Amino acid sequence: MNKKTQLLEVIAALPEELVDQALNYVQMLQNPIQITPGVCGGQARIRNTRIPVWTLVAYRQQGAPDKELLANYPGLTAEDLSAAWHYYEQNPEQIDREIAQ
Amino acid sequence: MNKKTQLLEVIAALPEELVDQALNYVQMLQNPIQITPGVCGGQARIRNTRIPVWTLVAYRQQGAPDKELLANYPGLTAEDLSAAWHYYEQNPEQIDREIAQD
Repeated sequence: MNKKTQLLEVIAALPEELVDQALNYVQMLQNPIQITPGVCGGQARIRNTRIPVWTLVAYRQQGAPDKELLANYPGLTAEDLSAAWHYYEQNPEQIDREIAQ
Repeated sequence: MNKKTQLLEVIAALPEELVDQALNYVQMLQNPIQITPGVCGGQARIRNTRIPVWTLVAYRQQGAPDKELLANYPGLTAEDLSAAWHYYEQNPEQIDREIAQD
């Protein structure tokens, strides 16, 4: 089956008492950045990848344009990069440390 | 204000690549067999109860037929018992340790 359809069909039959937990989970999945202890050292990363935000920032700082970053990592979107850049803006000390270490 | 319609909105906005993950999560949510640290000391239990799988297996192993379990614990369904027996079949060592004194 088509995946979007498969999920609609499941969600349409879901017990009402599970709606809140399902919503909370999918809302979490909407964030392109993920932090997971014991994955990439617990560092913030692009969701379901082994690409830490700081490595993207480091490659940019060393002169990689966005076209090169996206071309290198083929599941990566513009929104992922934009989210990485926003994460850096909100967490500059942490990321600058990761780059230095 | 309607969390069900909000859930519909968020699933429709989900990238293709995350749909399976969400499917698996929801299957876990609906599974008659639940495992979480804060209920039954992290032992496998029947959804919406504090009845561990191990207690149902112990009763079955002493000869309690399904109909007795269902009469005794009117919250349980046949799907719940069937799922308990499948869980035991898949995790026999774990359950047996829970039955044992310790």
